[PDB]
Amino acid sequence: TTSSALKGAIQLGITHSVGSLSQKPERDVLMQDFEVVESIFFPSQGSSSTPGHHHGDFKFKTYAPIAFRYFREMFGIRPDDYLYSLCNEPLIELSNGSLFYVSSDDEFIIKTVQHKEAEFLQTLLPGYFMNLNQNMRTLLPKFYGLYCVQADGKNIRIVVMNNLLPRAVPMHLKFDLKGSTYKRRASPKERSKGVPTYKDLDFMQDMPEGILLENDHYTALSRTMQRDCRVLQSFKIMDYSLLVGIHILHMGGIPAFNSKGERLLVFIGIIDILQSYRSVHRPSFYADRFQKFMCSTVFRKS
Amino acid sequence: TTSSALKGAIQLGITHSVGSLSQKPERDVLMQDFEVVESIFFPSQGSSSTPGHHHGDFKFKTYAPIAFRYFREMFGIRPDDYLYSLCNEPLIELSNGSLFYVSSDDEFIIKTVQHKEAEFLQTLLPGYFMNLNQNMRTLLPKFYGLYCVQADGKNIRIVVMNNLLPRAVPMHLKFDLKGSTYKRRASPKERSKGVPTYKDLDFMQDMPEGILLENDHYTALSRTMQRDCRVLQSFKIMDYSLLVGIHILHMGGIPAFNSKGERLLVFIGIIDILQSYRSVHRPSFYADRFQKFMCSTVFRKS
Ligand SMILES: Nc1ncnc2c1ncn2[C@@H]1O[C@H](COP(=O)(O)OP(=O)(O)NP(=O)(O)O)[C@@H](O)[C@H]1O
Ligand SMILES: Nc1ncnc2c1ncn2[C@@H]1O[C@H](COP(=O)(O)OP(=O)(O)NP(=O)(O)O)[C@@H](O)[C@H]1O
Ligand SMILES: [Mn+2]
Ligand SMILES: [Mn+2]
Ligand SMILES: [Mn+2]
Ligand SMILES: [Mn+2]
Repeated sequence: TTSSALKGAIQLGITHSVGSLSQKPERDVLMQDFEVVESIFFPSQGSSSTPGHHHGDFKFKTYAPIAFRYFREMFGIRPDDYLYSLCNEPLIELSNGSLFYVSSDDEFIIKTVQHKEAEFLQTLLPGYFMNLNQNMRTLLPKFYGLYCVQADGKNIRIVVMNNLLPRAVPMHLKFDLKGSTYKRRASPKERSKGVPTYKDLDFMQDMPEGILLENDHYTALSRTMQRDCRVLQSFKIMDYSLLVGIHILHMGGIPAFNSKGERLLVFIGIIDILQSYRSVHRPSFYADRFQKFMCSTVFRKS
Repeated sequence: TTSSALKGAIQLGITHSVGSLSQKPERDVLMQDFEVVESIFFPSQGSSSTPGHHHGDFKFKTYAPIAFRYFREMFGIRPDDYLYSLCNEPLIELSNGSLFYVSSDDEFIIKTVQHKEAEFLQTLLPGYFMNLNQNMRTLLPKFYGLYCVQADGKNIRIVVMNNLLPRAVPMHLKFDLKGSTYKRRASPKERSKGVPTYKDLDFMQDMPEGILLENDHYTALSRTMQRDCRVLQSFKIMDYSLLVGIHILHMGGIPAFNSKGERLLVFIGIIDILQSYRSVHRPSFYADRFQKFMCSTVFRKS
């Protein structure tokens, strides 16, 4: 596998990409900043600029840098913290089209992306920025960066973002949910796992009484969802899932009560947000369903 | 004059336009919201919808409504306060291409606009929004609304915004400044006025020692300028002026000390921001000059 071959390009690349930035001084982000893409050549020899290596000659494309500085900033991600947990610490792979890696400290996920998807996102940024500065408590992904790598002719685009479910809290039940049902059962292979990543039906069978929620916690979530859904819909986006991580216990997550009655810290966040039909009311449709489901069935009041 | 003929269309129009909105419920603003433009027919009879009148049949175009709701909101402009001081209180005209009106309470200015200009601005919005949510203390105009009126075939576009120099503080000296000089003297006609609106040279002759500024006040202004200039520049914008209103005294404005030495509350804000070359470095040029001027010559430290 060209796996650890790539794992390198990333860590060498970012590190240079970000150290690069911390020279250039702070300045508000501008509509222009979004469309930019800065590339950097990595000779296996190494220039007096691009040095080190023994890995596999590649270019390292960095995307909309000033924006992702801004976003990190706004998501409170100190760069050395970023650079560190991300570049000086082996990226551990992951089974789940779409290859996921993880920070050695379970902080950060990396996805790859269909070039269609990167390009979409490039466009999304402004829309993101807006939401971000308005629903401070939105559920959408926290995109810390977008970058691409060149394996000879082959091109790999990737996005770095918040692992929603850090090891730090041991999650008991884990559902990926959609408000849909066809194939929405966790395949056999998946269920042979510790805490496995279930799905709509699994949740419907295994939990039909609900996730109970102290009135005012339900509310926030609900509106906050309905806001995200209104955004997402606006970009003709589909296939998004609410990833939920329930934790029975006997400080980052949401409080809840059980079918039985244990106190619960629950963790959630919408994902898989880059496939957009960029029919006319279809995305509108998939948003209301997601809503009515999560807000009526998955979570419920008192 | 079709003046008071127009003064009506505005006050009848907005009022309907805004009352209209306060039905539709709150929701975050979205990239789409900017491009929208809602029109409303005003028969001199009046529908059961558009009623009243005896003034002159017209349509009332409203621009990017949800954004200007959002902006007002963010500039802290309660609508009834808006609607009131603006619609239920005679708009007083003003001598100064470009017709200015004023709120009966000196809160709000109205300009007209070259359709080129409206169209530019329509595009600017996103860029505005960004700046706005980052330089909270920016100097750019506070655009409370954009609207247009139809006089038969004739079309009038207008923008409502913050009077920078309310009667509430009596301004002694008043300069419109640019960091340029050709014709930058206040014409004779102008000087025959109470406090008149001077200009670069007038300021250079009448005040050459400066406007003195307690270190940390100078700083903010300076960066805040340099931010605005970096925005403005990005939109290939030109002819903008820093409007200054100095007030000798013996709570909204800036503190300062004199050539002599009186305490001073100074009021400022960049204007005339809609003419953009939308040469290649020219706007960049006009920004640095504006900067170096206001920051070296017009204001200076200690
Ligand atoms: N931010 C995240 N935090 C934790 N786990 C994640 C995150 N993103 C993805 N995953 C895991 O990977 C699964 C989702 O992959 P997904 O993001 O839906 O990409 P995909 O490959 O397009 N799958 P599909 O829904 O068929 O399109 C989830 O069920 C999670 O368990
Ligand atoms: N927000 C404001 N507050 C107070 N006065 C204003 C404001 N905007 C404009 N004015 C007054 O009107 C003058 C500027 O008109 P301006 O906005 O420059 O439009 P213009 O008609 O394009 N003039 P020009 O600079 O030749 O293009 C200023 O010197 C002010 O005295
Ligand atoms: Mn998915
Ligand atoms: Mn997907
Ligand atoms: Mn001007
Ligand atoms: Mn002008």
